[PDB]
Amino acid sequence: GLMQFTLPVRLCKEIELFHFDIGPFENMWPGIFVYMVHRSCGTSCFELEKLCRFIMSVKKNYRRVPYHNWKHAVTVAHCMYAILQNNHTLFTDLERKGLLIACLCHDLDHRGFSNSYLQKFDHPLAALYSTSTMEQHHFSQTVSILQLEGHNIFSTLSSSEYEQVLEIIRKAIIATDLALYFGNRKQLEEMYQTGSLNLNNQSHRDRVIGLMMTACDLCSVTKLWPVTKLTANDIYAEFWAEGDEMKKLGIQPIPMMDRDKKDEVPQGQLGFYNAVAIPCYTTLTQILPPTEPLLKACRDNLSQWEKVIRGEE
Ligand SMILES: CCOc1ccccc1-c1ccc(-c2nc3ccc(F)cc3c(N[C@H](C)C(=O)O)c2C#N)cc1
Ligand SMILES: [Cl-]
Ligand SMILES: [Mg+2]
Ligand SMILES: [Zn+2]
Repeated sequence: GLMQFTLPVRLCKEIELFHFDIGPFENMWPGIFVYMVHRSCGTSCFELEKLCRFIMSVKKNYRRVPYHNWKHAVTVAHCMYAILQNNHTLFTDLERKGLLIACLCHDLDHRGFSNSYLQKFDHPLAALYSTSTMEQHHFSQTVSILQLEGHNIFSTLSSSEYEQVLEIIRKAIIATDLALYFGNRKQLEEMYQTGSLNLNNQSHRDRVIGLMMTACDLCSVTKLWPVTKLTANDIYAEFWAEGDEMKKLGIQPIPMMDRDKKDEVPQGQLGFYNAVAIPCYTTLTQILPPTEPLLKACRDNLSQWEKVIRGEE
């Protein structure tokens, strides 16, 4: 337990900043996550042997898809770490524990296909889970992995704390369903503006955690431009294959997933930054001022997308 995980100097410093990229060395991503848990939560929050075994079963259960893979899991967990570390005093011991795990597990056993495509294919998961289809499956997958022998990192929690953390994680993971984002941010905006927002109201905490989850999930848009751009290529690798699969079912895909509408990528990013990303980080900055660097980074990458369109790159 006197076994403080460390990183090389450049990582030890940059990991603290919102725009840290976890880099291309797959084998360093568990260490980076353990570092983040130990700093965010303590060396005491999880039995190391159980946490490492959990991490490795989570990793095994992410597929080798272009975007919705283990690198995304660990990237989304890093963003949550940076929030939790810039707003240390706002969050319960159970929230700091649960949310880092929520993020790591939030896309477990993703197949590189949208809730839409599952429903149009008529996949058994769309019959088991009518809305937030993949999101309910990811939560299901997380509980299953916690139920494996030697995997229950929540072992030491009381019957109460255990049901609380699983409930934080369940709401956390459901909130990553972007179809639910729009409603949640409208409600948080109005509540903030009418001065009615109350972090003592569990229902309100839930909504705020929901926005954090969206903000971590979308955090490719707050990175250095070359990360933002090279992640977008991975994103279109999934979207276009899905469009191909839609076409095989006899269905015109939406332009966002039609590789024949490549030419319009810059404009679609602009719409997304305006419709989702900018409002998401704007509202998050309002409620959690120290998350301002996410908003500014997003605005910078909006501006790089504008430059693409103007053929200045
Ligand atoms: C949804 C999650 O995706 C992400 C996550 C992170 C960063 C970025 C993304 C991401 C992925 C794709 C887009 C996108 N690409 C297109 C490419 C061509 C095209 F014709 C249309 C679109 C397009 N449609 C615009 C919006 C419309 O017509 O409403 C969109 C949209 N939205 C924008 C952002
Ligand atoms: Cl598959
Ligand atoms: Mg997801
Ligand atoms: Zn995700």
